[PDB]
Amino acid sequence: REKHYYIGITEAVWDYASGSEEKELISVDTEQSNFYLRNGPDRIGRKYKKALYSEYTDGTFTKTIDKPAWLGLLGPVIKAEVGDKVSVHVKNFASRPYTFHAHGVTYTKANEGAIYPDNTTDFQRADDKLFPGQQYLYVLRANEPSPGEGDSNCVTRIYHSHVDAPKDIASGLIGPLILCKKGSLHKEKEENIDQEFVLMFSVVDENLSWYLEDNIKTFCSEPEKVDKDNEDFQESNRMYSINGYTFGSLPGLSMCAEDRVKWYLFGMGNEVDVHSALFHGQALTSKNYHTDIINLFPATLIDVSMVAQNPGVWMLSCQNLNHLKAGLQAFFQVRDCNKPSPDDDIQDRHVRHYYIAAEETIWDYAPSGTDTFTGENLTSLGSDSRVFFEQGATRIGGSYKKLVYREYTDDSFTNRKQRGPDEEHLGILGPVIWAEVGDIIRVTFHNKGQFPLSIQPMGVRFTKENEGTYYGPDGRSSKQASHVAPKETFTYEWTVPKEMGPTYADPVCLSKMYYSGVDLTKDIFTGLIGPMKICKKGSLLADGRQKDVDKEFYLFATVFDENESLLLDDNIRMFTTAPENVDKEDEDFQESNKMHSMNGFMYGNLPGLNMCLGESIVWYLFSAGNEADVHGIYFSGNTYLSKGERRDTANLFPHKSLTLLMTPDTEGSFDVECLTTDHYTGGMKQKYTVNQCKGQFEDVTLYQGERTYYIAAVEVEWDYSPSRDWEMELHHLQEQNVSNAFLDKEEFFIGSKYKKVVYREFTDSTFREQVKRRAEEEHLGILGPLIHADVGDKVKVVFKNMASRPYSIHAHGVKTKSSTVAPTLPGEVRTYIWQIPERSGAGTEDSPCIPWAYYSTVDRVKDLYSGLIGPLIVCRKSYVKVFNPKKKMEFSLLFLVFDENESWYLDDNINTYSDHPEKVNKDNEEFIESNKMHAINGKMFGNLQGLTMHVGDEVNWYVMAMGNEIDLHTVHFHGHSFQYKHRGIHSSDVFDLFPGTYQTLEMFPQTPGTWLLHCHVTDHIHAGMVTTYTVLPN
Ligand SMILES: *[C@@H]1O[C@H](CO)[C@@H](O)[C@H](O)[C@H]1NC(C)=O
Ligand SMILES: [Ca+2]
Ligand SMILES: [Cu+2]
Ligand SMILES: [Cu+2]
Ligand SMILES: [Cu+2]
Ligand SMILES: [Cu+2]
Ligand SMILES: [Cu+2]
Ligand SMILES: [Cu+2]
Ligand SMILES: [Cu+2]
Ligand SMILES: [Cu+2]
Ligand SMILES: [Cu+2]
Ligand code: NA
Ligand code: NA
Repeated sequence: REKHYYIGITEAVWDYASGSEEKELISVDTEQSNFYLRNGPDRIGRKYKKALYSEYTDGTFTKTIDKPAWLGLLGPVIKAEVGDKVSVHVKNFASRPYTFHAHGVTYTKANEGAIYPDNTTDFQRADDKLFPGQQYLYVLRANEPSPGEGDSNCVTRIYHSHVDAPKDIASGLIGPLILCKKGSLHKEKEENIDQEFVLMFSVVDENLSWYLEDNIKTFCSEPEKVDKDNEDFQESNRMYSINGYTFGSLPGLSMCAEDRVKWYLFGMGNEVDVHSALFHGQALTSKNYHTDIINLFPATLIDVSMVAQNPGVWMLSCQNLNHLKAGLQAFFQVRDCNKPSPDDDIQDRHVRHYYIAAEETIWDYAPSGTDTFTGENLTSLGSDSRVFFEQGATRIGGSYKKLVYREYTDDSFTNRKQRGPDEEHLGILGPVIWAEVGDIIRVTFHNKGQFPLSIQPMGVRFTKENEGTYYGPDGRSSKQASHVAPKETFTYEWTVPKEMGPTYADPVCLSKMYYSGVDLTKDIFTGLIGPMKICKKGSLLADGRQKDVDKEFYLFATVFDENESLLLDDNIRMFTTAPENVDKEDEDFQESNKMHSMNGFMYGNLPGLNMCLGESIVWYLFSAGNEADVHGIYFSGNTYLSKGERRDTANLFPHKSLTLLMTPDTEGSFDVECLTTDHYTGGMKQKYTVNQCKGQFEDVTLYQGERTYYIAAVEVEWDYSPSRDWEMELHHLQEQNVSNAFLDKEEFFIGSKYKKVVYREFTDSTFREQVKRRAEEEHLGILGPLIHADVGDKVKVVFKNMASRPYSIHAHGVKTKSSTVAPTLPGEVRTYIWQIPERSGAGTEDSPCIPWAYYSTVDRVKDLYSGLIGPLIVCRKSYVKVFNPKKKMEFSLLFLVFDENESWYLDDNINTYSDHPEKVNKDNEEFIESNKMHAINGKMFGNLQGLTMHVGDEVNWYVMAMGNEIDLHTVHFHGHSFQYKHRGIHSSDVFDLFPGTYQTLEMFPQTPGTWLLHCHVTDHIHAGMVTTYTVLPN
């Protein structure tokens, strides 16, 4: 079915906050909104000149088709069904060159609308740059896997300009393309769906817009003291918005109770774009799983479905606490249209009544005064721990006055419900609030602190009179529920209707949470946080434990920002010997109050994660905070299942929660730790213990095949950019000069070459011949050799350390005989034995082959960054049936900012490479930045080669991330979409990666060309995390 859209690009002034306040917002005052919104001498305000896409009736562009009010600054909605040919007539009426570039969809090289080194010429680069007054017809076909069999009828894709994509997007050229299964549309709207909304969550950065200078000229009434480097000024140009509406100003999100709604969501921007969308008071699903928070990163694409309930005005907010207080909030309205309630139904409903007080403790984040992993004193000189535990003149130390939720037996708040051995691990968390689907939950909350507080659940149903957070206008008079003053008591009633419970496909119990909502951005960090567990009807025993489960554990990961605590002033007075001298604004004082922790515990002090070999364990993980809260919680020694996928590292973000199923199969003391580099260093690491508890057999676990690999750690000179031709050509084509902070030696920087240590394969146990890398492995770059294994194998890794200090080799996923990994000393060879049982391979919904990172354990952080990293691929044991071949291609991609500041080889590289090493200050911020190498397989700006395939190939891409808080990587392939999970049931062209995320993506190349492959985060594209792959004709 052939379709036509006419879309025009025009400059026009956008108003980020048409609506004012008026509005009563979560955790925002006049000051905070003025910061971003108010015009001044040095400040632009809320109106910016932007370039926007608009829809026209005709190839003449003589009249507009009106955008829906809620679309805001997004371009008009394009819809396509599988098999449609879509012609997008685009004309540019702005003052600089621009394009139209589509994600969901198949285009030839002449129809891509993106400029980069691709060996194309003339008849083919006309799409890539549309000057002022130029016009182009973009021919798109909905011919990839499009939406998968496990995807919704309609899914979210995007389009945007791609001259310099990040700057063009920031300028305002972004819109939605909704891609649907044949033929789910009627009159351009999905059948049996009452409402379709599209929302972009973005920190729209007007410092990056092309129109920044134009906007300084127009709105700054004195264009003098404005240093554009000024941090406070840059920040005032960051508009924390949905569809370009800030501070509750998004209009037109209305619907009726019982409406079947689709929300098409995406994130856009840079590293600060860690979003956590909450639709307050509503019940959401995605891919037939219950969702409570929707996380969105740059170019994250997702769609969710909901049936609107509970007539009223409801908040849509980002729960990234930094974003929330910068105005990222909107309202939507659910009207009572007298549509019929499917009035249910439920028998033997129970009341779960809890008695909970907020009260003061002195919370010690590490009672032993040591890092339990190393035995070291936390305040020992030169240690990383000392930053946080040092106590003296302007330094609080390891113990803080906190406010904490605590369970009592009754309404007199006299006798604690004492915390069992099962609940010792809870630590700082309040008691678990649990319920089954159908139940009523009552919570009698008594405030014994000096600040007003509340209880706000995430993921149960409350009437407006029971809501824990205040905002409006939404027709509420009484503040009682949202403001429980210092000696008052309030009894909350919430309910648990089935839409708020697990779906068919979900686990038995969902992890959720509750917290104080009087001021969310301070209260949680004050300590007012606890777990909630919501379960299928009939699944719990009388005490709340799940039926076929031996133990249940709750892990809350966060950077506890004591600077944000309500009690920061009491603590300054109580704990510093010189409170008058404390400057709260000092960066180093701030850092010292950031306690990187798990349940309030740090550096191995978390007690009570103890269990027996073979027991059935459920882990409920969750987090809260801001963009610093990107967590990869790694359980060494065991894997878990979740939604039929096997992993050993769970990614968390603000307000995210997960349920993981584990049956531990080896005795010992293991690490549960955050892999995120800064967090591990900062103390976010703990022990869990698996004990025998009886006996009994000597030797019973799975080995059949044996494979042996000879691998060494070799010191090597590594070049992140051995050519600069790709980079320079990209820039010629964009018409931009621009310097490079990472590669330009300047006066005294290192450049692109660094001494690193890397894993390399050898032919036998003599280690006299390095394996010569084939053409199909050229792409590996810094990665170690592919280690392949089948379920049931034993893998012998014979490891030689040919480098200058101790290192090791260990894999995620894999089973070993003990919890300790032996170091290999320089010149020593050591055999490591990796068992590959069923639990180290695909879960029932994984593709047949799954990737696991292997890495060194001696110093997790510094060994990674020094260069030791590689892919272990584990495949399901080969079926007995197969008659003929197929022709399978494998590529492994590692998205990582190599921080050469943390390399063991930094001093050698200072002395070897800078023209004047005397001049080098390691604490200088510009030098630090020069050594952050933003790469794919340790190569930048198109130097990653060997990604070559043919039309009709079957390709597995094994994508991986590791690293720091900042290593959020959203992997986008131009020219093809991919699929994942068993049988390629899900489809996309952006895959979200974080430290410890590993995934098989299947691709079926069909359009020839040379295609861009890049992370979609602004900072990372600009810094070089980009290459191409080439699809040749059959
Ligand atoms: C750590 O070191 C200091 C000595 O500067 C000492 O006062 C402190 O008690 C030590 N603590 C532990 C738990 O070893
Ligand atoms: Ca082109
Ligand atoms: Cu894109
Ligand atoms: Cu956000
Ligand atoms: Cu929920
Ligand atoms: Cu973390
Ligand atoms: Cu940190
Ligand atoms: Cu990235
Ligand atoms: Cu693209
Ligand atoms: Cu791109
Ligand atoms: Cu960067
Ligand atoms: Na200015
Ligand atoms: Na502003």
